[PDB]
Amino acid sequence: ENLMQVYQQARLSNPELRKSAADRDAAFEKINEARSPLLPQLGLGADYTYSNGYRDANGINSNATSASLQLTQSIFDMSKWRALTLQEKAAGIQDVTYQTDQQTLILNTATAYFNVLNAIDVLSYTQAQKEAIYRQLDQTTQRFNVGLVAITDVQNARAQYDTVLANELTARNNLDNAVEQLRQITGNYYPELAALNVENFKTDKPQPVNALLKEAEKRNLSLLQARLSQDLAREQIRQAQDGHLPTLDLTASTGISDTSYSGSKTRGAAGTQYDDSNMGQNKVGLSFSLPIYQGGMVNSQVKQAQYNFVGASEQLESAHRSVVQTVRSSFNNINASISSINAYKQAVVSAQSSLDAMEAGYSVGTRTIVDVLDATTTLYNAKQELANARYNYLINQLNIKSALGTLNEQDLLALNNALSKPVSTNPE
Amino acid sequence: ENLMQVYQQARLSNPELRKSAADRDAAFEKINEARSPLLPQLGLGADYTYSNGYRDANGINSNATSASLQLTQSIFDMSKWRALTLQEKAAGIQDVTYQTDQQTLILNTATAYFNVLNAIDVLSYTQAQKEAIYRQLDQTTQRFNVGLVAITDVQNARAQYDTVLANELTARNNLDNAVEQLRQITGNYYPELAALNVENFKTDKPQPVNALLKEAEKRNLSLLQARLSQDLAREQIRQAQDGHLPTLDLTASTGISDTSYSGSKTRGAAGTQYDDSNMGQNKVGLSFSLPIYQGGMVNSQVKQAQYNFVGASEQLESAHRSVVQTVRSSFNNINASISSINAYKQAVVSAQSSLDAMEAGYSVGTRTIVDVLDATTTLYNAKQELANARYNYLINQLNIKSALGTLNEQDLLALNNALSKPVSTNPE
Amino acid sequence: ENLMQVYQQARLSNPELRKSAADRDAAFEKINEARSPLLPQLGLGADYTYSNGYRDANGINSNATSASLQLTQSIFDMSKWRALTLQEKAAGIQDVTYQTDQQTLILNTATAYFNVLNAIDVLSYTQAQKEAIYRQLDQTTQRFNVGLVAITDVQNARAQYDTVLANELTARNNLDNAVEQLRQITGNYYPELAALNVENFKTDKPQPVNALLKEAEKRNLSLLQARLSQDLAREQIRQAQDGHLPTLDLTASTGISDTSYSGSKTRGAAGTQYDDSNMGQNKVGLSFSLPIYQGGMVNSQVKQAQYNFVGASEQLESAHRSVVQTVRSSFNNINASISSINAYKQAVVSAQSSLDAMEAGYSVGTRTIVDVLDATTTLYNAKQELANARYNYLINQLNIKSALGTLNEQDLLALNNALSKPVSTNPE
Repeated sequence: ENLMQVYQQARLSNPELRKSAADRDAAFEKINEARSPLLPQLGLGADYTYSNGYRDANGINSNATSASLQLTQSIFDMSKWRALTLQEKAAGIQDVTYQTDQQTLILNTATAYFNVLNAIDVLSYTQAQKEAIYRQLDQTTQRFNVGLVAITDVQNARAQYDTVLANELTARNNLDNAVEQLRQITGNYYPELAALNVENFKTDKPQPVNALLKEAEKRNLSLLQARLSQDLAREQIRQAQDGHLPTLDLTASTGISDTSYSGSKTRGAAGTQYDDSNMGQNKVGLSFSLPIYQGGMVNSQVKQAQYNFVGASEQLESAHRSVVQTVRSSFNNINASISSINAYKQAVVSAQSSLDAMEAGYSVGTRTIVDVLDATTTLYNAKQELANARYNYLINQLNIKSALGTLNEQDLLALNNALSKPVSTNPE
Repeated sequence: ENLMQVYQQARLSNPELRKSAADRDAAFEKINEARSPLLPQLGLGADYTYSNGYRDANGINSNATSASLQLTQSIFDMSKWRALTLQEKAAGIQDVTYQTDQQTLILNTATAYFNVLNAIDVLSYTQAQKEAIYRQLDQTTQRFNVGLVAITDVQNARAQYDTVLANELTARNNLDNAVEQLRQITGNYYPELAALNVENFKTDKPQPVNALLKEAEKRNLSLLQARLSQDLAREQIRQAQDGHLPTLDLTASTGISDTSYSGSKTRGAAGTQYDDSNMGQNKVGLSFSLPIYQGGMVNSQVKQAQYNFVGASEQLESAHRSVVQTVRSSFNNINASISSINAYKQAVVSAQSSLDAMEAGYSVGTRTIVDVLDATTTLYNAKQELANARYNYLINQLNIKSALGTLNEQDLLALNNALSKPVSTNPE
Repeated sequence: ENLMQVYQQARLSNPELRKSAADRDAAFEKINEARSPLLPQLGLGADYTYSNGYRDANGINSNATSASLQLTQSIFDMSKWRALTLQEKAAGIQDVTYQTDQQTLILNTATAYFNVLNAIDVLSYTQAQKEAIYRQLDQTTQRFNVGLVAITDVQNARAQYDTVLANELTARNNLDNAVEQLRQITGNYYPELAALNVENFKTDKPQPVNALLKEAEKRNLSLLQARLSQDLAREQIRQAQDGHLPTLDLTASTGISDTSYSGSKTRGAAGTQYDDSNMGQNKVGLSFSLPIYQGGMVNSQVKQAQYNFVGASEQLESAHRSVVQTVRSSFNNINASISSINAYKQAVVSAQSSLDAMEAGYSVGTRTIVDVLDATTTLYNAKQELANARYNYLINQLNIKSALGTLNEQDLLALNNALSKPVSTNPE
C-alpha cells in the first residue's frame, strides 16, 4: 500500500487519462480521413424520367431510363496535402497534451497519498488535546464542589471541552474526506497506508538554477506545444496562398441507356431520324480551371493568416517567460522547505525538554498531572507540524522535477526508501 | 419582506434564469428546422439569355428566355432522421441545465439573504466594542492628567480607539455591500428583513448515508446530463454508419421558353429548322444513387465515433465518482455544523455568567465601569458566533438537498417558518 | 527607474497587448473579405474528352477540346450587405476589447511596482527582528552558563532564533519572485525603483457616489461591449429574414473549340451528320430565383434569431447591474483605505514614543539593550504597515479610475510625482 502500488493501479483506472488517450486516438485516426479524398471515388447513378411536352410540342410523349458509373481522380491540387500536414501537426499537439496529463496524474496521486497521512497525524494530536482538556475540567469541577473556585470557571472549562470535541469531529470528517479523495483518484478504498520512515530522511540539495533553466528550455511540455502551434500557424499561412494554384481532375464514366421512340406522329415517313438506337457511352476526359480575379478574397485571407501567425508568436513569447518564472519559483520553494524543516526540527527538540521536565516534577511531586498532559499535547503539536513539513518537502521536489518535465515513474527509489510499516487510515 | 417573498420576486425578476429559459426555447425551436428537410421544397426560376457565338456562324442572332418551377421531395434517407433524434437529445440536455439553473438561483438567494443578518450582528457588536474602548481611553487620559501614568500609555489607548473606528467603518461598508449584492439578484432594495426566531429553532438528525446515495443515483441532475450525452454519442455513432446506405429522390418541373431569332439572312429557304419556337415541357422523374468506394471517409468516421463514445463513457464515470464524493462531503458538513452550534451555545452561557459576575461586583463597588463594558462586548461577540453558526446549518441543509437533486420551493418554505421578526437593514 | 519609464517600456514590449493589437488588425481585415463577393468574378474551364460507342454502336468517335472564360456578378442580394454590417460590428467589439486590455496593463504595472517596494520594506523589518532575537539568545546562553536558568530556556531561545532564520529566507525568496514577476510584464531587470516621498502624499476626498455612477454609465467598457453585442444580435435577426427574399445575378462567357473527327467505319451514309465542325458560344443573360413551401426552413430560422436577441438583451441587463455593484464597492474601498491609513499613523507615533522611553531608560542605566532592540523591531513593523497602507490607497484610486472607464497614461503621470528617492532592490 505504498505510493508505487497505489500509482500502478491509478495508471490503469484513472478516467482523466483515459479520456486523454481517447482524444489522442481520435486525433491520430483522423489523418486517414484526410488522405481519403486524394484516392479515386466510385458511385452509381441509376434514375428514371417521364415527360409531356406542351405549348408548341403538343401531343409528344416520352419516357427515359439511364444508369451509369463515375470515377474522379485528382491529379494536382496541393490543397489536400496541406490538410495532411496540418492534421499531423494537430496529432503532435494532442500527444503533447497526453504527456502533460500523465505527469498531472502522477502528481495528484502523490499529493492525495500524503494528505491522508497528514490527516491521521492531526487526528492523533486532537485526541491528545481532548484528553488534557477533559482532565482540566475534572480538576476544576472537583475544586469547585470542594470550594476554592467560582462557577464561572466551571463553565469556562466546559466551553473548552466542547470546543475540543468539535475539533475532534472535524478531524474525523477530514480523515474520511481525504480517503474519499484517495478513492476518487485511484478508484479503490485503502484501509492501510505506509508512512514515512523518519530515521532515514534525506534533506538533499538542488542543482544550480541556470542548469535547470537550460533543461527546461530544452524539454518542457508547455513551450513545446507552443512551438507546435507556431509551426501550425506557418503551415496555415502556406495553405492560404494555395488558393491561386490551378487545379485539374481526371474523370471517366461509363453506362448504358436503351431509349425507344413511339407515337402516331413518329410512325410513318420517319426518315431514319426517329429510329431507335442501342449505343453506349464510355466517356473519359480531364478538366482544368483557375481563378483570375476573385475580387481579392485570397489576397485578404493571406493577410488574415499573417496576423494569426504574429499573434501565435506573441503567445509563444509569453509562454517562454512563464516557464522561466515558474522554474525560478520552484527552486526557491525547495530552499524554503529546507529552511522550514530545520526550524521545525529545532522546535521539536525544544518541546521534548519541557515534557521531560514536567514528568520529573510529577515523579518527585512538584507538579500535577495536568501539566504533564498539556506538555504531551504540545509535543504532539511539534510532531504533527514536522511531519507536515517533510511531506511538503517531498511534494515540492516532485513539483520542481515536474517543471523540468522529466518525471513519469523514475520516482521509484525516491519514495521506496521513504516508506515504513503500514498505518491504518480509518481506525475503529 | 422575508425569505419566501424575496425568492418569489427573484423567480421571475432574475435575468440569469430567464437567459436559461431563452436557451431552452432556442433548443426546442431547433427541432423545427431539423424536420424541415423532410417536407417538399417547392421553388421558382426565370432566366433570359442573349447569344451571338460566331466561331463559324457570323451574323446569327438568337435570344433566349425561360421560366419554370421546381419541386423536390426526398424518399429514403437516414441522414435526416438521425438529425431529428440528435436535436431532440440536445433539447433534453438544455432542459437539464435549466433545472440546474433553477436550483442555483434558490441557493444564491438564500445565501444573499443570510449575509445581511450576519452584517447586522457584526455591526452591533463592533459598535459595542467602540463604546468600551472609548471609555477606556477616557479613563486613561484622566489618569495621565491626574499624574499616575505616563504619556506612553495614552498613545496606546488612542491607537486602539482609531483601530476600532476603522473596524466599525469596515463593518458598515460590508453591510452596504451585502445589501447591494442582494439587489443584484432581485433588482430591488429591501429596507428591512426578517430575522431568525431563536426560541423556535430545530436541530434534526440527517438520514442514513446509504439512502442519500440511492436517491442521488436516482435523481442527480449532472448524472442525467452525463447519461444523455452518452446516448447522444451512441446515436451519432449510428448516424455515421448511415453514410453508406443509398438515397432516393423525386423531382418535377414545368416551364416555358421563347428562343426567338432575327435577321433577314436567316429568313428564306431556311428549311423550317431556324424558325422561332414556343415550346413547353413538363418533365418529371426520380434520381437514385448508392456509393461504392469513397476511401477512408466511410471507414474513419466510424472509428472516430467509437472513440468519442468511449470518451463519453469516461466522462460519465467521472460524474459518478464526483457525485458520490459530494454527497458524502455535504453529509459530513451537516454534523460539523451541529457540533459547532453546541460549542458556541456553551460559549454564550459562559460569557453570560462572566457578565453577571462583573455587574454584581460593580454594583457592590469592587469593579470600575470600564470592566463592565468589556464583559458586555465579550457577550455581544459571542452572539456573532452563535448567529453565524445557525445560518451555516441552514445553508448546509439547503446544499445537501441540492446534491440529492430534490431542492424545490417546498424545501425552501420550511426555512421561512423560523424567520418571524422584522429588522432594519440600516440602523439610524 | 521610475514608474513612468517602466510603463513606457512595458507598453511597447508587452506581448499580451500586442496580441490584442494583432487581433484587432486581423478583425478589421475581415471587412475586405466581407465585400469581396459583391465584386465581379472570373475563371476558366478548359478541358478535353474522348467518347466511344459500343454494343453494336462501334465505329463512331468524337473528340472534345473546350476553353472558355466566365464572368459572374450579382446585382441584387440583401444577404451580402448583412455580412458587411456584422463585420463592422465585430470591428467595434475588437476595438472595445483592445481598450480594456490597455487599462489592465496599466493596473498590472502599478501593482508590480508597489509589490516590489513592499517586499523591500518587509525584508528590512525581518532583518531587524533577526538581530533582536540573536541578542536575546546570547543573553540567555550567558545566563545559563553563569547558572541562573535551565536548559529548557536555551532550547526555547534556539527555537525562536531558528524560526526567524526561516522567515528571513522566505522574505528574500518573495523579493526575487516579485522582481521576476515584474520582469514578466516589463521584460527587464530593474536593480532600483523610486521610493515614496512622504512629504507630499495626497489623501483627497472622492466625489459623490451618484455622480460617479452616472459618469461610469457613459464611458465604461464592459457595458459598451454589451450594447454592441445586442446591436449585432439585431443585425443577426435582420440577416435571417432576408433568406426568403428574391435575388438576381448576371452571367457572361465566351469560348471556342475544334470538333474534327476521324475513323474508317464512320464513313458511309453519313448524311452530312458526321462532318467536322468548329463552333463558339457567347451566351450572356440574367437570372432570378424566389423560394416557396420550403417546410419553413428559414421561417423557423427567424424564431432562433429572436430568442438569441432576447438573451443578448438579458445579458446586457446583467452587465448593467454588475457595473452598479462594482463601482459602489470600489468607492467603499477607497474610504476604508483612508481610515486604515489614519490608524497606522497613530500606531507609528505610539511605537516611536515607546522606543524613546526605552532608549532613555537604557541611557540612564535602568534597562538592558534587548529592550532597545525589541522597541526598534516594533517601530519597523509599524513603518512597514503604514507603507503598505499608502501603496494600497494609491492602487485603489487607480482601480476606481479604471472602473469609471477613464484610465490612461496621463492619469498615471500625476502619481509619478509621489516617487522621488531611488532604492536598491538587492542592496550589497
